[PDB]
Amino acid sequence: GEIQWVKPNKETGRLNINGPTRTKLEPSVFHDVFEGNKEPAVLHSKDPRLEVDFEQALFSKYVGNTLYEPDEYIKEAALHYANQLKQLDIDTSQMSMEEACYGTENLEAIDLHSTAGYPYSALGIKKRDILDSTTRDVSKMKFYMDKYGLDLPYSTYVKDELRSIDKIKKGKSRLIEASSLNDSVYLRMTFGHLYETFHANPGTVTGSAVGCNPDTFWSKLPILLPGSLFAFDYSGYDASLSPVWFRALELVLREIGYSEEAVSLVEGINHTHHVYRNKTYCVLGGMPSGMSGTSIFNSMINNIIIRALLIKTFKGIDLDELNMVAYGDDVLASYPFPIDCLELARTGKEYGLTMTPADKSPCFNEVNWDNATFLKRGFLPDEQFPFLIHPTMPMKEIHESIRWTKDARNTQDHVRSLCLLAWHNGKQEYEKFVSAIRSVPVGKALAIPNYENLRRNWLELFH
RNA sequence: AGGUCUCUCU
RNA sequence: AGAGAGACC
Ligand SMILES: [Zn+2]
Repeated sequence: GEIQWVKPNKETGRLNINGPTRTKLEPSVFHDVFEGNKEPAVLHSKDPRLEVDFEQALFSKYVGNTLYEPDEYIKEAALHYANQLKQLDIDTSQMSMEEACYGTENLEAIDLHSTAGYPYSALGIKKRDILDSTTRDVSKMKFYMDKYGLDLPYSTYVKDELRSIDKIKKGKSRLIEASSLNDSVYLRMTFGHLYETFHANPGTVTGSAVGCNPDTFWSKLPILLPGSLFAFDYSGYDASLSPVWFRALELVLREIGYSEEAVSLVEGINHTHHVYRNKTYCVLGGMPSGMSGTSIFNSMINNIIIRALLIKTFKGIDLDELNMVAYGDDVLASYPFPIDCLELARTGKEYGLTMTPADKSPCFNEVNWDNATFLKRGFLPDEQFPFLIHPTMPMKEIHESIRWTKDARNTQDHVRSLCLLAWHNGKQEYEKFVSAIRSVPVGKALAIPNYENLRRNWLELFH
């Protein structure tokens, strides 16, 4: 991704997009009970903790673009993945606006508390005044579609969330690039059936884990991913995508039978305009963060990427022996023989991709079931039933979460959610967690799940 | 203040 | 179905 220009909103004629300036996160009653280093992300250029210019840091993620058109390896990768997708029989026909607005079995209805985007946010029109769940009304929608059209700018807001200390010093807050309601609708109409298919079929046919539930999906993954594992991390995956990967996405969509009218929506993703505060800017390459379908297209692109990297890096790769699942940039993959990611990362650099070892060290060490992580969780076989696999979230990350709150009124829900994550680490660690919670008066006031009930509820998911 | 999953409350 | 929360990407 690369920013092509920046202009004042007077010159472009766009309405200003202002976002909140102060965090909703304050220390919780557990802030001193548990260790942690994270704090709310810098949200304002005048944050005292900054040690860099804020807006420079905000847009450094756009590292540039290298390739613009597919080479042989990317072509073969794209075609191999699309062929794999054929066995899913995706309905490449346009989904209805009513289905696209109000939802189906495998596609959530448009969230009515998520923003409407440009220009609706600026001119006060609310999503509640245009869509009605009881009515399944597309009347006003069709109007505002005709009124404001498509290819509207994405509205840029900084994300209010915890971040590590180095990321606060360095200004590295994350951005939400919220699509406009009209483009959500058009994208959900064009690809909603594909979204349905992916959501219902997390695994190694889609190559996607969007829609997975880790409590149950973890037990499938060692069977879906036989052989030797490989994985690695990206730095700034979304922002580092060169336009070649959106060309490659077009290859995939066409080969599984999408119309050229549908395939043509991809250039509107590759080339996007954003309003942040009082400025407009153009972005060439790079996936927009808050687009309808961001995770699914990131995940498909990743399937193209891993295949290409394999067949360009090594001789004799049989892509039919690759197994992988991606959630956006996060990837876990396997192959009958070990894969050297040091060499994959070298090839990745040529494509404009920055790939680093999965263990966060400087060396690409072996990835096995005992150290692999996906969606930040490890893999722990149950002591009683070793075919059942616990997704294990590090207590360190749960410790960081519980030290802060956005509304202390829901302390109960917050602690319960963390408990549903924490018990997978075992009885002793869980009871150490609960004891620490209860060492504090608000802690003795909470209904806290008992470990044996958690375990039994999880076992029952498999019967 | 984008999605996915999970939980909670009418 | 209506309101909320948390985690992850
Ligand atoms: Zn432009």
